[PDB]
Amino acid sequence: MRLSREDLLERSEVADELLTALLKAGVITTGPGGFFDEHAVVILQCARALAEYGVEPRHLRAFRSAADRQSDLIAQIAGPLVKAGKAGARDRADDLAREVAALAITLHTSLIKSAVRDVL
Amino acid sequence: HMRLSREDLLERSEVADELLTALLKAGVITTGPGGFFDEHAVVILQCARALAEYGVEPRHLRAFRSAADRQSDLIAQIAGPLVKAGKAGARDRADDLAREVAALAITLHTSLIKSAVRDVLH
Ligand SMILES: [Hg+2]
Ligand SMILES: [Hg+2]
Repeated sequence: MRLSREDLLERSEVADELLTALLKAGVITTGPGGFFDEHAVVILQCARALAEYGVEPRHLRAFRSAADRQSDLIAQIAGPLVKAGKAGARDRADDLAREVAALAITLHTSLIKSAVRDVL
Repeated sequence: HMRLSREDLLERSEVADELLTALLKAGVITTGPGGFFDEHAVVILQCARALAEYGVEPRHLRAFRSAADRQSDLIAQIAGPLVKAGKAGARDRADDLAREVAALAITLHTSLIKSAVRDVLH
């Protein structure tokens, strides 16, 4: 959940040089708390395997760019639903925002898979 | 693999024909090159229906399609040249490597977006 740089390296099992390069290119970043999440471990492990096929850290900038733009769109769509959460006795509940976010990601992913299958 | 007629897609997705119409006219969902739908269209249609139920109209999904098409090209630039590099032994098919590579890049991209989204709502 909340991983240090050392934890990230140890769990991803990549070279420190790879991590350093992916941070330098902005491909991976820490969250608002200043630590890494489980997604970072998966990004790092996928980035290592891709580097092995010829993809440099520098080439994954395009993926990060697009993911940030997609996150903005999702925010616009999901952000309004934070206030509609079934809070119960608590003051806040973002569970519907998370549901809309997860549906939009699954939709977007399936579009990619479809288009990639086509072009190949 | 799997080539669905329009009515096969409606039956498997349990989504209304009018919703499919709206998605096709917005350009969010398209048929493959032969005029069939694939298994991914089932998921897309069902996700679009649940999104519509949260007030997100098919036309507001257009941007996910355009983005998906740009990403698909970036993945093809990587994977495309590796088609010819797959082992072609008796127990192999040459498409495998380019598929594995596409699947890594898609997994990478999915994690990036999940990470960017967690942060945009933290
Ligand atoms: Hg991996
Ligand atoms: Hg879905």
